[PDB]
Order: sequence, then structure tokens, then C-alpha cells
Amino acid sequence: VIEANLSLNQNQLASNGGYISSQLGIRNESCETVKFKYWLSIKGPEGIYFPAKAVVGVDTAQQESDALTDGRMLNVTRGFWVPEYMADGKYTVSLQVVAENGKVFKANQEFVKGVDLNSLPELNGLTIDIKNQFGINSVESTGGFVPFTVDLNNGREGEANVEFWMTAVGPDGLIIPVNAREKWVIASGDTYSKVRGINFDKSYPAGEYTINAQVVDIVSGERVEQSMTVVKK
Amino acid sequence: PVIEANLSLNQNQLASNGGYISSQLGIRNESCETVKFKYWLSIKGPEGIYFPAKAVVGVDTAQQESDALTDGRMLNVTRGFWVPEYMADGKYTVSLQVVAENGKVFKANQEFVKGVDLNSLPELNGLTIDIKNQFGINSVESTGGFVPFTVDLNNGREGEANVEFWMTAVGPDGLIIPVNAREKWVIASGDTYSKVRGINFDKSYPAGEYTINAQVVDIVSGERVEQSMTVVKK
Repeated sequence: VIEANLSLNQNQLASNGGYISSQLGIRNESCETVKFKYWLSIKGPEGIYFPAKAVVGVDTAQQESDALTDGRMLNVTRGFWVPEYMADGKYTVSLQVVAENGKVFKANQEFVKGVDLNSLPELNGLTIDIKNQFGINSVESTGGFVPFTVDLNNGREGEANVEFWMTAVGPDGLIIPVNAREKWVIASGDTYSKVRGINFDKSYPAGEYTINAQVVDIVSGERVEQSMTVVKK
Repeated sequence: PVIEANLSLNQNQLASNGGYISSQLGIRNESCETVKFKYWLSIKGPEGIYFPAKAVVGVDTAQQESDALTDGRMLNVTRGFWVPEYMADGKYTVSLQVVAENGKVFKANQEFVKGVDLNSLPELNGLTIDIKNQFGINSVESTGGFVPFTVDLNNGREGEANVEFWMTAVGPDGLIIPVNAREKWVIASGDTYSKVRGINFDKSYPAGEYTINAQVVDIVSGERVEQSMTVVKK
């Protein structure tokens, strides 16, 4: 058994990006020595994925393992630049460890670029509040149901013409529909409110599902994404 | 293979203003007994876009209902979807997906493009990105394997290009595995930056589908372009 810990020196960048320093902690909490591989990666808006390592010449390194003995622990510091060209929005930093026996351990932290950390995602005046209703992060292999709350609040002076949908992006290349495409013309000060659930049928493959919601202002053409995780065991 | 899935699109090339795509879905039971399944049509696009083929007038309240085909029987239906102008130009994959009652997953995919040429390399305004699975290796053994990728960025501009480049493998269990560290190159006019980079799939890595994801950025214009390939670890 391994314990992975991740800490970011800062969690909010202005629109022109900046530097983020990470404190990586990998602890072996067992009597036996453990062999493993680890790395640090970033997920972001608009399909951005990138490695935390950046090189001055040509990348030619391999992925090397590590070993920790009884109660022993690894501690490293790694930083990375988030450049201005990257989309404003929410990013997830992921410290990932795969032990020799196939066990996966992950420690994540979020940072934002160009938006307030403690504000709802937003399209001008239109706030987007989409949540895993009861904080259910996994379901049994024999199946389970997970409800999500959806609240699109139009804080604008004018009406908002929006499109909304959700999928579940999972194992084996699956993209399961969770919410069909809906269109709503929402008056100033009004709200689109709704609860939507997905039934994870017993037949669906085990692994990680990213419940991915999308909201578009079809007049401005701007799009906002909200991603949430559910594991089927 | 107990189920055979087929997908056809009525057109594969849209202009930047988007348009409407009609499709034929075929699901055939190749076996001699009844098969129960669920199926749907979904789209994957540039800039992290994913959307279902289905659109509704009001509130969507339905659930994915099951279907069944007796021995030798087949289901044929049609689905259509609008590709709005606001969606990013680039490559899209339409996917017919079937999950049988026993967990078996069958897929049939087709591609369309929006606002770019159908048979042309991905491009950043004169700089072409040619990234390929070198030996057409689509899967590796559970005990491990290695897959090399060729990388070629041709600069057909009049001036020099400043690019940033990297690669990850996006896989099962939320893994995002570094394949190529972030590099910055200056490529002169008429030049081609050429490289080969592979990923070792260690034995310990989880079984399933890995999307090898390459990204290229014109660090002057800020424009980004992606190239995706699939390797399956058995």
C-alpha cells in the first residue's frame, strides 16, 4: 500500500498564466519494499493534457521506477509554467503512481487560470452550477445510480440563449449519453433547474467515468465544460 | 464476435458554418441465440468536445433502454444531428456503441471534418503536423510492449515557426502518462523537424484503451492543434 500526497504552492493564476511549484509526497506504508513508477500530469479545459516535465532540448528520457523500504518515503519538488495561450478555466494536477503489482494511486489538486477559484463557472452573466448531488464517487460492479443537479442562472440584464448536454466518457472508448442536447431561452433573472441521473447498468465496464457537462451560449459561441468523476468497481 | 455494428454518414465534410449529418446504424446478431444490449450514437471532437447524437425539444428524462435481437436478426435505424457553427473546426469521430448484457463492447466509427480538408494533415497556418503510429501497432500484450511514433512538423510558411510540442497517453483509471516532455523548437522556412518517440507500456499498467495524444502550439499565434491515436493494452 502506498500513500501519495500532492500540494501546490499556488492555486490561482491570472489570464497570462504563471509558475506553479508542486510538493510531491510518496510514502510506503507497508513492511515489504515496494517497486513503482510515478509522474505528474495536468488536465485542463478544451481537451488540454500535458506532462509537468519540460525540456530545453529533445526529450529522450524513459520512465524509471523507484523503490521504498519499510515505512520509507520519497519527497520531490516539481514546477511548471502555465503559458498565456492556454484556456482560462479549471485545471487538475495529478500525481500518479503505479505499483509493480498494478495498483494505481493518485493525488490531485486544482488550480484556476483567469477565473475566481471560489466562483461558479460562468458565461458572462450566466452561472453554471452542476454537481454530483450526493457526492457519490463510485458504484458497485452490479450497478448503481448517480444523480446530478443542474442550475443555469441567468444574472444578465438580457435573455440567454443556451445549449446544454452531458455525456459519460469511460473505459473501452465509451461515450455514454447522460443528457441529450437541450436548448433554452432563459429570461433575465430566471433559472433552468433540473436533476439528472445516470444509471450505471451492471453491463457497463469497470473503471473510471468522466461525467462531462457542456453549456454553450449560442449567441456568443462561448462554451463551458464541467467534468466529474465516478468509478465503477 | 456475437454482434456486428455498422455505421455510415451521409457526408464527411462540413464548412466552418457547420451543418447536418444523417447516419445509418446497423446492429446484427451474428450468433444463434438471442442477444440483449444497449446502444447509442455519440460524437467526439476537437477542444475536448463530446456530445450525444440525440437532441430533444424540452427536458431529457429518458433512460438508456435495452433492445434484443433473436438468432440472426438485425436492427437498422437512422439518426441525424446538427453540427453548429460555434463548434471548433477540425476532426470529429462519430461512434456507434453497443454494450451487450454480458459486458461485451462493440463499436463502429466514422470520421467527418469541419472547416478543414478531409484528406489533409492537421495544420497551423502553413505548418503541417504529421504524427503516426510507425509500424501500425494497435495493441500490446498484458505483459508489456513498446510502441514508437514518428513526428514530422513541416514548415511551409515564408517565415520561421515557433512551436511547443508534447505527448501524453490518456488511459484507464484516470492515467495521464507522459510520452513526450514539453519541447520548444524554432523551425525555419522550408524545414521539417523530425523525431521518433515511443512509449513503453509496462506490465503493471492497467489493461484497456490508451489515447496517445500529441499537441502542437504556435507559441506566437497561440493556436493549438491535436493529434490522437489509440493503443489497446490487453
